[PDB]
Amino acid sequence: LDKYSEALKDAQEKLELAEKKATDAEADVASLNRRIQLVEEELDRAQERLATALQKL
Amino acid sequence: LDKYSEALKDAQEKLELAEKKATDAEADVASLNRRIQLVEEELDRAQERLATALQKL
Repeated sequence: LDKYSEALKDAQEKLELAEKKATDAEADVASLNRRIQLVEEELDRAQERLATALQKL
Repeated sequence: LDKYSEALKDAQEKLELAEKKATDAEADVASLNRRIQLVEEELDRAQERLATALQKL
């Protein structure tokens, strides 16, 4: 029981940690997703501003 | 023993899956970091092209 309980608390700690590796990686990708959405939106707005500047050109 | 063994196979599988999720979340952090950087670089390029188009304008 202790071998499984220990393996379990460790699987659970590893799980909480891995969940946090994922949660933090998720927070980071989410931060990045917000950045890609904002930057890519600016890429497109800059590209649109550019298209506008070029069309105006 | 089974409550813990079962909780363990599940905590352990959840760990492999949380670790996988972390792997994928991190793969996505890295793939997005690459993409965010690509949109930031392309944005800087759109902005440089915009400054250029605007100067040409």
